[PDB]
Amino acid sequence: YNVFPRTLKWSKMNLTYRIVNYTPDMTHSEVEKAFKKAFKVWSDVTPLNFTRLHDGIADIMISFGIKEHGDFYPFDGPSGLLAHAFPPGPNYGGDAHFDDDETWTSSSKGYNLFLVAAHEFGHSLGLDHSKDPGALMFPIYTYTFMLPDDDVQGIQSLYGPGDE
Ligand SMILES: O=C(NO)C1(CS(=O)(=O)c2ccc(Oc3ccc(Cl)cc3)cc2)CCOCC1
Ligand SMILES: [Ca+2]
Ligand SMILES: [Zn+2]
Ligand SMILES: [Zn+2]
Repeated sequence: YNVFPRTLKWSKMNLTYRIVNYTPDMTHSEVEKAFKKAFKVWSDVTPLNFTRLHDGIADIMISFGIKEHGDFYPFDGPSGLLAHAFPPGPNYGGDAHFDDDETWTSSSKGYNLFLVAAHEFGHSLGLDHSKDPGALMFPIYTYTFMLPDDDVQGIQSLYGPGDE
């Protein structure tokens, strides 16, 4: 027999992600690089491994949309909500949605995709918001990068340190 896990977390170390569509604001490669770096933030401190899928069903489906986009959490246009992600689980579990009414960038202008993605992926992996103002999982955007200790402690509580 098996009882459900004590916390929402993936039961495997190898996860896949798929970039369903792209934002008008950046090139495909910029977006792909931002997401790759965002995942590396977490794989670097755990035994987690991320492989990108070009199509099909991935553990973490990533998309850009506006207003009502297929869930109970519609976006709100410019500003306000920037993005949201679902904790580990079936179907939409792990999925991360970014508001395409925001101006996404690979620099300090608008909202840096790498930073917001890194925070959202924390959610996709099982982390909720932290109270520590210096944590990546703090619910308010700040532009900067080294994963704060609070986040390291949180993700390792779920998956372990991996090598080192
Ligand atoms: O946190 C969020 N999504 O994860 C919500 C806030 S949000 O959309 O403004 C948002 C999303 C991502 C953010 O990313 C960062 C958080 C901390 C830092 Cl250093 C950098 C980036 C910061 C703020 C949206 C959904 O409801 C809960 C709050
Ligand atoms: Ca918005
Ligand atoms: Zn959504
Ligand atoms: Zn958040």
